[PDB]
Amino acid sequence: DCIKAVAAKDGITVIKVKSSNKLLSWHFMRKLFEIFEFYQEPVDMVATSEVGVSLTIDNDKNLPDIVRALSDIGDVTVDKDMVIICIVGVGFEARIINALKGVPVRMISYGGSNYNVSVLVKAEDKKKALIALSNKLFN
Amino acid sequence: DCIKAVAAKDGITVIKVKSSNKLLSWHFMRKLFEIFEFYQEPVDMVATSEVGVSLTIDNDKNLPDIVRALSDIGDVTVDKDMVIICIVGVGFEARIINALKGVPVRMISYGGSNYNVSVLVKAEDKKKALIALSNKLFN
Repeated sequence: DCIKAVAAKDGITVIKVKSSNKLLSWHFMRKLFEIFEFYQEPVDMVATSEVGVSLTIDNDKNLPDIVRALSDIGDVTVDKDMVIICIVGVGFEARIINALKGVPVRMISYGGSNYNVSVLVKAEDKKKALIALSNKLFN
Repeated sequence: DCIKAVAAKDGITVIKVKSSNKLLSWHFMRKLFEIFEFYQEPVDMVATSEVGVSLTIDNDKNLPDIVRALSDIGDVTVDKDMVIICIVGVGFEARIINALKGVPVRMISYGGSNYNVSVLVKAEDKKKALIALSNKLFN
């Protein structure tokens, strides 16, 4: 398809869980996603590390019960009022990310099933980020 | 800590699973990680999308049984002989990613628990990618 697009999704919460040292990563990741399953929460973005993982939820109705449950498998921190921006396009993804050079970015994900690049920013940086991505994607 | 580092991990396999339309994402993600738990496989990088997810394993001993099991919850494709590169450092991550402008990249992940940027490339592009990242990170 011959499509270029920029999309923003507001009202996002990011959750960071640093796994307990006691837990083997493969058990930790299953337990983690099982907690999100229980509360029927879709996750738009995920990024793992050696230490732990950050992921998003699109509503906070169940947030306290989710943090409570997660606090059993790791140390949990939360940042509210975030925004997911999705950019739909030979290094393309590098050029797009490079347009965000001047804006703080909390997460980046590329390689799921598409050529879409996903980025998470604070609400206060949404406009700056969208303007830079629109100018680059559509020039 | 006042540390800059570049690290490469060889012998990686990437698995792409496009979820069955029948399945709600939150159930799909738990089932998925539960299959990796059964086979005790750690996952260094993950990237989700609307359609489905891509993830890595560091050995292929259990690969056929994993694809077999996953084929029940989605359409599965696999690419072997990959390499994970980790770069440890106000837009820093954008500048680092921008050094890969000329190299094909299969995945990018940033935001797990660190300021580390993770990238997945084919074995044939390891040297080019490492040279570009070392020059940028260490100049």
